[PDB]
Amino acid sequence: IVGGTASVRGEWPWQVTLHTTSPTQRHLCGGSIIGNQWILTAAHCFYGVESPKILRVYSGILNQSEIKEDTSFFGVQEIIIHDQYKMAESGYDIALLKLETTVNYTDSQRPISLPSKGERNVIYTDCWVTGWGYRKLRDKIQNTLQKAKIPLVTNEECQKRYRGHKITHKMICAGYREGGKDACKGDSGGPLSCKHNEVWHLVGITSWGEGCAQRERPGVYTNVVEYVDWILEKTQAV
Repeated sequence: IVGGTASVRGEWPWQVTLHTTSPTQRHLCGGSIIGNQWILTAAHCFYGVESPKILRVYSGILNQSEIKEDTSFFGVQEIIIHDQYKMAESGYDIALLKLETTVNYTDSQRPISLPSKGERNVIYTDCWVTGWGYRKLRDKIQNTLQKAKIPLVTNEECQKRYRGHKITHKMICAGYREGGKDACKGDSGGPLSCKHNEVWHLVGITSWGEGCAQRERPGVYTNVVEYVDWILEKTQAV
């Protein structure tokens, strides 16, 4: 996160850090708890991941320093990538992780509500992006979970800023015209969380952008409300 500040412990209790153990253990991406066995994240995070066996999900974390060899984690049973996904910039950048065990909810770890098809009309004015990603374009993963408050921009405006791309209705953009606050490398897969009528909703998933926090280059996020039917289909037992 560029231009953000340190989070308060437990203020984003749906945020997880997804690690890979290959070749040695490191943070791979962010994600969000949406159900007792389910994390919602970005499909592009799984490039070159050939098995869920190398993944570890940690919940209730503020500082990466909390994660040691003796720290409990959730194994991943299954990676479900949207079948239309090809790459982040073409959309469909959404994946589910089915956990091996269920999360016991607590003040430190609990699910975020999905957006309602009914709140598509709502003007979300209280939106935050969070993660352990870079604080500049070439940097490193941060110890403390960062947060930044960022305004949504209309799809028409976002399209004007990305002339070589198609910004579709399945994407949502957020940023300041002057830049300075944005997600960056390592924040991918984490939430864009918006507070409306005293309830937090998972509005976006951090997906892509040109650089980080540049002038006239808003961040691009998966528009989660366009995938609530997909999420329901994929999380039902069969």
